[PDB]
Amino acid sequence: AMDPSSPNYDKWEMERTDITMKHKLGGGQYGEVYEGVWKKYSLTVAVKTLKEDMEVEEFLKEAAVMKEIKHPNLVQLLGVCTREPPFYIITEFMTYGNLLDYLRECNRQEVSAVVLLYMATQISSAMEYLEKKNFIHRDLAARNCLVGENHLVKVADFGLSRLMTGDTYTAHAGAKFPIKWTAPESLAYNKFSIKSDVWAFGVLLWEIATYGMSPYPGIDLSQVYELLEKDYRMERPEGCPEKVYELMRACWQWNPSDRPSFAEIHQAFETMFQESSISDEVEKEL
Ligand SMILES: Cc1ccc(NC(=O)c2ccc(CN3CCN(C)CC3)cc2)cc1Nc1nccc(-c2cccnc2)n1
Ligand SMILES: NC(=O)c1cccc(-c2cc(Nc3ccc(OC(F)(F)F)cc3)ncn2)c1
Ligand SMILES: [Cl-]
Repeated sequence: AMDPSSPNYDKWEMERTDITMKHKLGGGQYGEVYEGVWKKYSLTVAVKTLKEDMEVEEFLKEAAVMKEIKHPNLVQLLGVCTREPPFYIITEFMTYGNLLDYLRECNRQEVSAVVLLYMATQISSAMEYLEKKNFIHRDLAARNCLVGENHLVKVADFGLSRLMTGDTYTAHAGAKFPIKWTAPESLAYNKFSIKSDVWAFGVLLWEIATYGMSPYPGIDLSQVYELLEKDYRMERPEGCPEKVYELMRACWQWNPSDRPSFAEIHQAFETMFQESSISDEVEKEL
């Protein structure tokens, strides 16, 4: 099946022995994801596998989806091993790891307002692409983005809901939801769409603007929906330019139809500071 002449050929299928498997990534925070080396390229990779013994079809579904998407700001599929168990999905490795930790740990002279704007812009580009292709993310947040060289940011989906410890994800409607990132219509009506990703993007924008603070700080999960329904929204973070906060507020429109498209959001990021410096706005606000 590995030869192009074969009727069973799949360009994505790679030789398992081409990859040298190292340790589990990030202590175990990603489940069954391992650091790897793709031998012939001397390239470090991330390798997702299945744990011993119905989630097989979900895994294969993920591999199929990843074959359909290609964008500079979406984590890139490099290959799979899905002919026989154990199944692998191989992606590029991103030097600086997840964006949430990166924000919390970064040198702030380096990761200035300009860099933060670039990170937000890149994420909106990935999401504009997903929007165009009629995909939904379903769990957009800083914890699901990666950071590489020169502040490159890629959107990922690590399937965190039943891995992550703590109260980021909590029980809701038979599953685990990240309540503070979840659009109200998703919480209340189980309605997910690109517009519920827009809501989540607004929360992610707030994470960027605060260098990774936890959203709705000090507010009980039990109160989030009621507060949002009564028009409460997180306040503008310290130093946040008004035009950026306006964009956050647009993402958090109660009616999903009133929220901007990711194409509109990306355009806004390109125009917002075309003639003016984000550094100057932050300074003005402070
Ligand atoms: C090894 C692997 C296997 C699969 C995936 N998959 C994805 O990241 C992903 C992204 C977008 C989609 C699109 N999808 C559309 C439909 N909706 C419902 C879900 C999202 C699907 C999968 C990533 C990885 N990469 C990965 N995983 C965990 C950790 C890391 C990692 C950690 C630290 C440094 N560098 C890399 N890297
Ligand atoms: N040391 C300081 O002067 C100080 C104190 C508090 C906040 C900040 C601060 C805020 C800040 N905010 C900020 C920057 C960019 C931004 O746009 C985007 F979200 F990234 F798109 C939205 C908000 N950027 C850089 N520094 C600095
Ligand atoms: Cl989808």
